[PDB]
Amino acid sequence: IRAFEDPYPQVAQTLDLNTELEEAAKFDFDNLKFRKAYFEEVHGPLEKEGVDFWWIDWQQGAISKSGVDPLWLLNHYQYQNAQKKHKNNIILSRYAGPGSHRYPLGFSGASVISWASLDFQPYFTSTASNIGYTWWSHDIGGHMQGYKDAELSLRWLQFGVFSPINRLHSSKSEFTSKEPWHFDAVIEQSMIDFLQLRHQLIPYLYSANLITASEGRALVEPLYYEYPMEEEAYQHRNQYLFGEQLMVAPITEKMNSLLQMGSVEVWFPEGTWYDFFSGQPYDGKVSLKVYREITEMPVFAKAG
Amino acid sequence: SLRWLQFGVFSPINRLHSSKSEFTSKEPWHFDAVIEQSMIDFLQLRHQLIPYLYSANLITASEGRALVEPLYYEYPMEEEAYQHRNQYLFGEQLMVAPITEKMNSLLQMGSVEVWFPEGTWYDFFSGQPYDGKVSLKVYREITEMPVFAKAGAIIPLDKNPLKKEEIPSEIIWKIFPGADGEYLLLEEDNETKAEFVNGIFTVTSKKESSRKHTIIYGEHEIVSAKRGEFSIDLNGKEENFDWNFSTALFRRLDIAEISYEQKDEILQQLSLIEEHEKQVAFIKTNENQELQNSLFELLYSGK
Amino acid sequence: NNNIIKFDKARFTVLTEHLIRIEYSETGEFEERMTQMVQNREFSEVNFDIIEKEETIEIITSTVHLYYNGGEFTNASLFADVKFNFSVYSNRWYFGEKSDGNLKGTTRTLDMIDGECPLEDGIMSKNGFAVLADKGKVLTEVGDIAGNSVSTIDLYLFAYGRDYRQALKDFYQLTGNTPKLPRFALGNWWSRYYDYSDKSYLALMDKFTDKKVPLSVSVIDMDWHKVSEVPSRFGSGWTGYSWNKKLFPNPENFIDELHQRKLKVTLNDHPADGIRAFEDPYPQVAQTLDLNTELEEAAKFDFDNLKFRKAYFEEVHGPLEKEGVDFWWIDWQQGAISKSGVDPLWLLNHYQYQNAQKKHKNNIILSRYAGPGSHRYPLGFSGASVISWASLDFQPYFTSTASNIGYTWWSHDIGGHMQGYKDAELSLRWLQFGVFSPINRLHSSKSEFTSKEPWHFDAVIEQSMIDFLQLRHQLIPYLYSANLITASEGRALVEPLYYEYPMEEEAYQHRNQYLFGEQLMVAPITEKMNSLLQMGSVEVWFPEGTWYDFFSGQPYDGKVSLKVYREITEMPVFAKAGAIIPLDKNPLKKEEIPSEIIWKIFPGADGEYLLLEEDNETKAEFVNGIFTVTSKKESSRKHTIIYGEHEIVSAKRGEFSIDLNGKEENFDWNFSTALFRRLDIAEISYEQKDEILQQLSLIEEHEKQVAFIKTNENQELQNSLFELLYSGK
Ligand SMILES: OC[C@H]1O[C@H](O[C@@H]2[C@@H](O)[C@@H](O)O[C@H](CO)[C@H]2O)[C@H](O)[C@@H](O)[C@@H]1O
Ligand SMILES: OC[C@H]1O[C@H](O[C@@H]2[C@@H](O)[C@@H](O)O[C@H](CO)[C@H]2O)[C@H](O)[C@@H](O)[C@@H]1O
Repeated sequence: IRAFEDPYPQVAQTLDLNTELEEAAKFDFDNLKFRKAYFEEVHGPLEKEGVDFWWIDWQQGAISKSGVDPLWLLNHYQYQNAQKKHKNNIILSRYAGPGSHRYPLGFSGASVISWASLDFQPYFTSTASNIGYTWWSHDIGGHMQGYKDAELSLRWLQFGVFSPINRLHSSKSEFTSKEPWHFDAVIEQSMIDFLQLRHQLIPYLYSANLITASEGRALVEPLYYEYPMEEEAYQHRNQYLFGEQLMVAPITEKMNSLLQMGSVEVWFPEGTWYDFFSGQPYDGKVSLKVYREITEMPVFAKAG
Repeated sequence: SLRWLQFGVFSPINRLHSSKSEFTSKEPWHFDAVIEQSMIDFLQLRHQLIPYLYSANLITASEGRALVEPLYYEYPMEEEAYQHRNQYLFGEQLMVAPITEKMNSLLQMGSVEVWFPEGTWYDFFSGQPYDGKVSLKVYREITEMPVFAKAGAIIPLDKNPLKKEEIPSEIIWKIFPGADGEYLLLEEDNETKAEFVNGIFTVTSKKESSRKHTIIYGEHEIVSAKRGEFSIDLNGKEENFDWNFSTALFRRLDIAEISYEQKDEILQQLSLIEEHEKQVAFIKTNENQELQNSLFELLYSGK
Repeated sequence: NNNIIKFDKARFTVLTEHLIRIEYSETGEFEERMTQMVQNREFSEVNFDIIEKEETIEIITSTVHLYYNGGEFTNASLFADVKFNFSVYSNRWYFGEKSDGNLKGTTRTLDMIDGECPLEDGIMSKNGFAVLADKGKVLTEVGDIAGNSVSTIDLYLFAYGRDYRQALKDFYQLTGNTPKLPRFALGNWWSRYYDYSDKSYLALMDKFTDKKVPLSVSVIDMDWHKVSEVPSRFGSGWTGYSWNKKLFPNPENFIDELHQRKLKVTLNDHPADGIRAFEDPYPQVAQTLDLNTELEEAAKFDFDNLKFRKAYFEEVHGPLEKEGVDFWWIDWQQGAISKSGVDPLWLLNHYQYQNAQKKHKNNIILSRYAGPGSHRYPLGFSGASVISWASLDFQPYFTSTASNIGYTWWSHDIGGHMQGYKDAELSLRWLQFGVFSPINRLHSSKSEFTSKEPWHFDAVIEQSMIDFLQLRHQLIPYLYSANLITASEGRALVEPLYYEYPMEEEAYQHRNQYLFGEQLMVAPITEKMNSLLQMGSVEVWFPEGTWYDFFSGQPYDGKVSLKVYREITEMPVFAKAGAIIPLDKNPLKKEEIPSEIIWKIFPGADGEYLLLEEDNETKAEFVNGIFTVTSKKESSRKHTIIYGEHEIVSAKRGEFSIDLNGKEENFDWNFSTALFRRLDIAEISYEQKDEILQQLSLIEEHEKQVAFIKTNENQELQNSLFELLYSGK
């Protein structure tokens, strides 16, 4: 909190700063008086204007005199402080090491906008369950740099809708808005359909959320949680269970223009499986390349 | 399919036809929503052009002038009139340069090298201007076709192309500002002269009728559904189309499948650099050679 | 001591508003002695503010907040925020951590480097701060190594923002200014790793004369001494201090012959095997150092040892200096190991440079870079670069970036040293760069195939190399004046563009582009020509203003980034409107200072040039079209004036003024002539040549000429034709 800030006079009084030398209240989350002034006199007036929760966007390193990562101090203390004004409140912040699942939500940050980034992200998300960090929020469509491809944006939103959190976000570019009507009529309508589907899924998501909290079961599981002895459960990195009733195989590669369809190799466990959208059936157990138009996503449900 | 229909609409006859395949129907709704809507728009445009076509037809029959002329009929001594095989005059008021090559996916636009004869030319759809004489690569999205009109062009259009009626009950007179012009609309049982002289637009006919005339002067509808012969002074009215460099630049950068850093730098630099010659020098450094030509078309129109 | 603050075990010295010394001492004693790096901590008093509490201290200057929270220096206890917004969150220094932004400095050598190598940091940062750690030994008042500093951490925080020239000036105040070079150092040097005889060396020097190539320096490489004649029991012949008597039967006579030709003479010295029992000076060194001669005990190289250094200077170098050796080429490649912990290369450069001043005023060495402050011992010797386009393409960037750690007299092997591959165009481009570099020393490997003699090459390459070699001597007045400005004002001859244009992004995007003195901007071509154009090219950033090609007068309107094309015989060098460049009219003439100066004036603006010389200062002023020349002292010097294209005044003596408002401002350079020449040399279709010449002649409107070239299927030909249209606009 530097001397030009609206809260500076109050913080300066609380922390006995030299206002005529414009002494800054430097960031110091090791310091109880700094933390109290930050929550009460910096955040407090903004919460009184109606701010519901904090997006902690920390990128300035792991250094403190205590040896505790400032990101851990922020997530631990801000998450606790957030519970004062709202029941079951959240933060939005980067991962701060094992146990930092206690401070949801995860914020993965400034991914490069590319097919390669999207192709990593389902694997990244399900693998995080292996250290109990089950509420990653990715920038849906990618954050910055990279390149334009409306199909990439649409595939990324498909994944997002079947991810822990569906937060559309972008860079300072005039050219990277995630608004559906940025794109052509086909892309726009498909994005609107998937965005509506996210809200249709809130009952299922909220029920899974209460199961994470009470039973320690992740919403997104790698295949090997359910099928630990099946070699194929270790060979489909981007394939996952989504709650207990759905199995997702996002398409994360640009379509084959000769087919006008993208594809992904799906492992179907034993049993009869149905495409969640079309009812197309599949007899497990089998590994089978599946093809979808850019407007359609491979999501499957078992008989029953 | 869409590029072929664009050409067809600006050809002597617009007959959709196909093979015995289950897969080759020319129905617009065979295709996706973007292609369908564009095909419907071009199919409606064909019927808007029937007055112009029927008048040209009577000129073929009576005067021996083709509807579709190679450039060298009008410009026999211009070498460039022999170097643009697919470019043609369509009646006396329009010049067509169909795009007949698959789009460049990095630009999301197709292109054609256009020869612009001497004079000031306007895109018939957008009003984008071009100073002739020049040979210039022009870029269009798959939904847009290069069709051009000179300053002073007057093109009649059927206002009600869906309406079943032997002759139009309403004509739109589309006028391109910047020069005098004239158009004679020959019909089954009439002749109607539209004259544009020192900014005065006059419509007269051999026989009287209940036909309602609409006037569009550049961008703006000036007269709606006026009956009978009349004259209106357009010297007072806005000559300029809305088409502007900045809007067109943003749209081309926005659709392009290129790096966002390149989009940001081009938009910033072309906004900041004031001198036209230095804007051209900036785009001359671009590593994408086709993007250079696309940006050069916008700078040439905005010069 | 107002500018000195102690807190806990630390000491802070506010040297300038933008420079703070930071020390730690366990013993509570802090270091006042000079170090290998630091020669002077006397700076004028400055104002700053302190916030001192029980547990913390904050020092506040116009540009930085320095914080210390007590205890040992860590990334948490010692850190600084700059008062700039050049970045969003790279504005904080943490002790012991790296931040983004450093514009780099230099490195020891280009030995064995093909193209790029990593550089050390310099004191310049785009984000406005840099830390220079002093890890060196303390010196005595006379400059011997005294041992370890009592300041066990000793740092300099630079917070100059993008005032790079002031950062460098204050670095020279802290570490000592660069000394003046002698004028001879700025001419052409001849060198080759080749077993010349006295006879064949003098024959080559006389061939240079016959060929109209001026030289200032005759280097004799290691085959001057015994090599194959060294018995293998002693190790190799690499180190030597004994003339090969077959090649040099009378060394003093041979050096007298080079001196009669007005050449300065240096010998290669490989010091690392010291003075072994076969050497001519060994009996004297053995006596001085009490060596066991019957066991042939070697005087091993030991620059930590005062008696070794004295025997080296007095009894090894001394007899060779008496034969006429003018200065030493120290060629050290055998590592950084000594019992003192001081790099032997630093000991050599420090002590040899000092020793060189005994027999010659403003004498030099030639040696590799020995770390920050080693600018005090010019000249830099970059060494054994690989002969390649990649090496040449690195070298302008390398040279201008070195100014960021104050090391402004790099001498590169012009044309590259060794290995690599033959390409006469590479050799010619490398010489073009060399002529516009700090030092122009031709040198090569032991290959029979790598001589840099111009007449090694074909008649076209030979004539161009001769022309550039003559141009180097024409530029000696300009170089010598810039040299005196380095020594007195701390301004580098070669500056990166961002010294003059710190806020222009394009000044950071033209790595090989540089200012050369204050009147010229150089963009060397460092890529093989496009055979379809028969021209090489480089993207040039033209700052605001009107610029002229220094050779052709081709004009360019800044600000613009523009690809420029030149034949292999021509180099992109530019001067602003109002530039005044002195040239020696008689570059082949042997004379201590020019008897005649050409004043080359670029029309279109006011200008000024100060020619600093050994015993004079001469001011050329161009103000409202009036050109005036005045000097402190009078002389018989004859002044020639060239105003744009035309010689206005020939060989006029004394001070004078001439009005040039009446005279032709325009160069002859014209679009049509240049277009014809580019089309004529191009290896393209004659139908294309015909069409381009016809269309560009017929089309009147500039915008439509550009539209015509925009349709060309040859993308590089478009850019070449666009350069001509831009200049002709
Ligand atoms: O708050 C603005 C954004 O800040 C962070 O991302 C920055 C990014 O958008 C761009 O400006 O680059 C910098 C340097 O890499 C990033 O720090 C957050 O990650 C982002 O979510 C914000 O929108
Ligand atoms: O004194 C002879 C040369 O020695 C050094 O370069 C050597 C080089 O020419 C070749 O022989 O390879 C060795 C091993 O890499 C180098 O040490 C100097 O760098 C050079 O300037 C001399 O001419």
